[PDB]
Amino acid sequence: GQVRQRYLYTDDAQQTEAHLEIREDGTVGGAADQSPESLLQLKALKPGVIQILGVKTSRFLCQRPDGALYGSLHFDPEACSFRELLLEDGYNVYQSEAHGLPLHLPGNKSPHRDPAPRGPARFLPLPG
Repeated sequence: GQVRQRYLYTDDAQQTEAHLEIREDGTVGGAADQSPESLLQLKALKPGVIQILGVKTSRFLCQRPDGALYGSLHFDPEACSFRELLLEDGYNVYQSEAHGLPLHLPGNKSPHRDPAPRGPARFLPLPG
């Protein structure tokens, strides 16, 4: 079970049903329904650290220092690695261990202001 295939879906989408989707252009965001690009290969690097590679785009989902998500052709553990936080409540979350940057979908910066504080999006992986 070194690597598993699962779809990333969060309860935040409850307001607007959507699943994490990776664009071929390397961009990221939600989708109307479960799209092929929503399928991410969950790979385990080191105990507590994992990697995610989209099957459709064959791009490695990595977060930039700014905290934005984007697919990349090359592998970078400093940004393509995340710490898995498993809650007894049955919720799973991902965060970058490099700088402690939280994982979140892009476009969330709709407000004019940009507060430093930011809560991570709870994700519920679904069987691939």
